[PDB]
Amino acid sequence: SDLGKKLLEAARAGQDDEVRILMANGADVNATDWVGMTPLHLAAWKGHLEIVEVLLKTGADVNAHDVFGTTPLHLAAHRGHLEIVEVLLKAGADVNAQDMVGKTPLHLAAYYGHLEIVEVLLKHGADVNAQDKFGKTPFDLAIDNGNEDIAEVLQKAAKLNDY
Repeated sequence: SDLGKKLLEAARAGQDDEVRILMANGADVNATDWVGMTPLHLAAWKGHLEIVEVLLKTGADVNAHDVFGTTPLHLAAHRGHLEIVEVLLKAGADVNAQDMVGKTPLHLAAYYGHLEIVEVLLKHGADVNAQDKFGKTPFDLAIDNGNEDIAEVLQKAAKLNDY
């Protein structure tokens, strides 16, 4: 319990050596903080690639959901961490996971303007027609935020899917 708390703190802070020390001493790799986030959540969100990699290699739950229903892939998509998105997907991240209001990682990547992540997600089977609880698709969010390059890529994928 104490090691897990320290592991969470180390993962958030990007302290690679502390993370490994704690893991080598039995720290629960899937420990959760007060909002249900795991070391993998925090390292993925903050862009700490090496910590993500060691966590995944050692068996961390790639699709753990926090209290908001967001997964590590959601979080990497939010902050635009492309290489982390790729390793998460290779480790089995659910490309179409939905948080508590129905948002998928594609929603987040489209809204927050991360074009490359959008393309990678689509390539891994992201649902271009996914609607959140308010009926918004990723395309709607790109349009709402004036992310026109992303909107075009999403339109292309939808036109392919519609054939």
